[PDB]
Amino acid sequence: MRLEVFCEDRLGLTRELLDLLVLRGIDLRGIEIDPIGRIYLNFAELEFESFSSLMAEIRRIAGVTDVRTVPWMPSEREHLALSALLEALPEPVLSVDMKSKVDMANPASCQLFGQKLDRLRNHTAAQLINGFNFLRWLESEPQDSHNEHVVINGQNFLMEITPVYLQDENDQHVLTAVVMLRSTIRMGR
Amino acid sequence: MRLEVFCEDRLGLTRELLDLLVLRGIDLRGIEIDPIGRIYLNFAELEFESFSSLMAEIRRIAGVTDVRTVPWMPSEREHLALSALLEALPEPVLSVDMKSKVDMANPASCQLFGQKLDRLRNHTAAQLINGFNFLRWLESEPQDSHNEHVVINGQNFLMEITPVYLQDENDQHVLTAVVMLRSTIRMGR
Repeated sequence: MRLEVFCEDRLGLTRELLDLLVLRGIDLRGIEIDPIGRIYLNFAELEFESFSSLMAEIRRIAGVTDVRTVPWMPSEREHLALSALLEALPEPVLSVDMKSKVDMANPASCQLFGQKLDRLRNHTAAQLINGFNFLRWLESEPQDSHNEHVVINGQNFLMEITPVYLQDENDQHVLTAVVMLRSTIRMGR
Repeated sequence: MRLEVFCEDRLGLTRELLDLLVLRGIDLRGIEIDPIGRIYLNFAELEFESFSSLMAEIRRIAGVTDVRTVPWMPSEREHLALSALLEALPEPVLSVDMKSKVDMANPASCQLFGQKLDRLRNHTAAQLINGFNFLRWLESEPQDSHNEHVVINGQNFLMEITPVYLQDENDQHVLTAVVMLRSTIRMGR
């Protein structure tokens, strides 16, 4: 949850806000400040009730002119736009580290394997996809991308695998051979 | 200027740290807390003599076990790791906003359209790719992905454009018709 607090230029206002979060059982994840007169607050979802009296309570603080909920902290905005677009990808995307452990994985990567992100992230890559040697490839210090054909839950896909940053690991896409043929026909004069 | 402060889990530390910076007149922009027990500070540039005094006084706050400058906030490390996935993707990827203006684009895209990313961002999608009404499709309130065969600089592509989030634009993926056949031909062995 992200709050934006509008306030005048007053001594001690930021402290009195953090005290208030502490009094109320709320553990702070982030606070950002705009010199113009805005304070953003990051903490875990409140239930609706604790939420509304808190807003009211923040508005009573000396120097606060207004509060609202906002979709992101200034710090989150761009990396959330990046995540959104990668999560939107209609087919499986997912990244792995140097130990080939799954890191980033999109919704389709989850639905195909039939599991939520946090279990899926517990896997190395060869545990999820039969037929390829991830760790020996990532050991290979790779230049180019790799294309392999794989079957996953009895389904034909093409898997492409590309190194990431020096070698901080790799990311890879999967495309259904069946979806490709249906979709290259999405032209029929 | 960014610091990382390691600290024991003691009541009042974060706020005492905030009081310190308020009092030294430090132009604090951001704090991020690491669920472990690490606090990151982002503030405007200090002269060297003050940065030093600051870091010295911080290391003497009770319960602080260390302080060090760091190149990035966690949010910024996250942004970097997501930019790196996007930029590694072998084939063109871009996103566009609700006016179909280009927001992000990977190097594969910069290379295709022959423009550095800065300039790519000046263009609507229909200024870069013929044979698709991007803006019209955006105003359709699309739910589903769309595939279109497009020709870009005389090279044939299958184009999949997908809607992003609570409609904020779209993700575009272009795959060469020819690399696909080559890959599905290789898949035969």
